Amino acid sequence: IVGGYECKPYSQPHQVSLNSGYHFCGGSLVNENWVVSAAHCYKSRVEVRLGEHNIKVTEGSEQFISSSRVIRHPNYSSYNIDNDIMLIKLSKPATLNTYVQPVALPTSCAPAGTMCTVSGWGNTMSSTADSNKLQCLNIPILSYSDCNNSYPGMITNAMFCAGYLEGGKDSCQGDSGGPVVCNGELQGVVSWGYGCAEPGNPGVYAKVCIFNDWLTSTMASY
Ligand SMILES: [Ca+2]
Repeated sequence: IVGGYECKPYSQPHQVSLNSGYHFCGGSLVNENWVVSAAHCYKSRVEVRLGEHNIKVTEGSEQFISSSRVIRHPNYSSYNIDNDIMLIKLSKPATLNTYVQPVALPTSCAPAGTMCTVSGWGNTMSSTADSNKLQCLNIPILSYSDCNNSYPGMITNAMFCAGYLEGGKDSCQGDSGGPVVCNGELQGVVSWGYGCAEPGNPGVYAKVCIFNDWLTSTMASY
């Protein structure tokens, strides 16, 4: 996260770290058994780390749970990074508590100009922010027209842009798969962009609200 601030610890208790020997992507707990992340973060098995603030220090709030299932959206495409959404089933349920709480799936698609929060342990491009401590940033949803204008013909129905076209504030490498929360619901998944925090190149997010039927049907299986 570029141009943000250190989150109040555990103020984003749905935020998880996906780990394969090291942090490589974020995700969001959506109930005690499932995490939503980005398809481009796929690995066939991952360790989900919940209850984190400082991913380098053992704080006593953590739960580390291996995945049992990693499910890419069936129509994920790297041409465009389209349908950039994945479900991770936990091999055992998470214990919900002060530090670990699921975020709700959207009851609507948030409109342009809605202010949201994005968070992660990705690159901060900053001499004073510490990516080891979960970072937070408030970003507004941009219009489809501004989004498409920034990346002509690459913005599909499954994407939205959010952030600041003037630059300086954005999600970045290592934030991928993490949440965009708007009015307390998971509206976005950190997906792609040209660079980070560059003028005219806003962040692009998977648009969770149009995936709800795929998400809930997939989670209904056991
Ligand atoms: Ca920790």
